[PDB]
Amino acid sequence: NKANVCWAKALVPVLKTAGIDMTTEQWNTVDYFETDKAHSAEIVLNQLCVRFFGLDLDSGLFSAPTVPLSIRNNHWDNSPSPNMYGLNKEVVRQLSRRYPQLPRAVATGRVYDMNTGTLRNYDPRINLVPVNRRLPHALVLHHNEHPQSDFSSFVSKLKGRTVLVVGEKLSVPGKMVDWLSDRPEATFRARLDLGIPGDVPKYDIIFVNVRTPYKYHHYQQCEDHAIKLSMLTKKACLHLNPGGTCVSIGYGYADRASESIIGAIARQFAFSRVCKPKSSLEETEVLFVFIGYDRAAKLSSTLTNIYT
Repeated sequence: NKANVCWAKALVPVLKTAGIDMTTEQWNTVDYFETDKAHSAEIVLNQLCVRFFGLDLDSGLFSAPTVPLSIRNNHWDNSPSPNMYGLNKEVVRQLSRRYPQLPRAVATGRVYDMNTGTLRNYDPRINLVPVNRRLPHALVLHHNEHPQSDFSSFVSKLKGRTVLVVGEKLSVPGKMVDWLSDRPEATFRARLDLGIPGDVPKYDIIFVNVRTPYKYHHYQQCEDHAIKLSMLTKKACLHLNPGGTCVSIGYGYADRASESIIGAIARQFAFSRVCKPKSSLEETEVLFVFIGYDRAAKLSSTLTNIYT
């Protein structure tokens, strides 16, 4: 759906409107570029917008109708469509009152360092959080290295007979488990960057056992995970028996894409909860728990309590 190939090529003319010309070395700081995976050009544009200018796309910085970002035949491209992006000079003028060197940054493809108000060359560690965004929940400021969590016990306690585990292998005592992964021993072997295959069956429980590494900040970890929520967790709703359950590893919804994705998933289930079991030691990691698919019968406040 939102992940398609050639997203980096499609972004070249968009980024050029802000003076940005990415080298291979700079593209390699986008994880899916280095590993050659399908991605959303919009999520990547948002990531680069924060890295370069300290503002996310909701600032309007790229809202001019200059270059299309379109999805055609599983590719991102610049074919005509209403979904157009480009440096918006009127927005730059408005922001320059608060950020006086920002017009120079967007003319020359330099980083505007939000900590100093001065220009820098590209480094992904300079601007870690979009200063324009009202975060829906508190973020972890002090992350530590911990052993990986083991969610076998959690899934075993869920109600349901059939389980689809997506991502890394997970045994679930007492249930019948199918495993979707790009590993050779998977039940269904597929590239996970292309999402849950449409021909996968329906299940009582889907557990998205997929993690994203912490590199610079909770915000980075969340935005890097958003595409996985879009291609895996969001597609789980097509693969659930009536009243079924989806559980997914996540990191909250620090970024705009994750917030939209999680909200859309939650509206399809009777109950939505965030849980942090005892085996989950990494400070940013949570489980999103969606109970009662296609049935009727605080998320942000729970995340704030977990992450404060």
